[PDB]
Amino acid sequence: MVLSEGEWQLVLHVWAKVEADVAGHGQDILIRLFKSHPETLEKFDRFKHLKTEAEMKASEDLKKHGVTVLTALGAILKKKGHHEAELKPLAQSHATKHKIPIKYLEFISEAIIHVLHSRHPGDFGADAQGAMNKALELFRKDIAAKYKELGYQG
Ligand code: HEM
Repeated sequence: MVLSEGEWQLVLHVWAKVEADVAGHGQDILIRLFKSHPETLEKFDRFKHLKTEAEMKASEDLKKHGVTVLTALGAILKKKGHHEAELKPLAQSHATKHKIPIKYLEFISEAIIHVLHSRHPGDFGADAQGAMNKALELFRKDIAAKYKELGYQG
């Protein structure tokens, strides 16, 4: 809810490692999300027809959209919680157009933490993970607040 400057630096130190291969991370994150939570795939009319992990990895539009995800997320994270202006277009389209429940943001957050671990075994330790979780929690909480502002979600 408030992160220390140290936790923010951990988050941004890790994020520079994402920005080194945004496509790879975005792809992996989306695939982890769809594998571990197939219900989220159904929300993508563009991808719902991708079934094996092998198909997802070969979809360049899935990879493109991972880039879309992560660059939007990275913009937010670089604001270190001063992200109201960035969240509202995101909350607006995910509440009202995509109709994404906040719970699915929790799933993709777990997918992010997981993919960060498999792509950075020695870099993503307990501290950075604690920090990244706080930052994604703050993100989720502020998105949820923005949902209710738009009059949405339980
Ligand atoms: C870190 C969390 C997330 C970020 C930063 C993010 C960001 C974005 C962005 C930038 C777009 C493109 C513009 C827009 O439509 O708003 C998008 C589209 C979309 N998002 Fe997300 N999203 C996140 C989580 C999720 C989750 C978990 C789901 C569904 C389970 C979802 C469902 C969708 C859908 C269906 C679209 C339209 C996709 C398409 O055009 O094929 N989002 N998202």
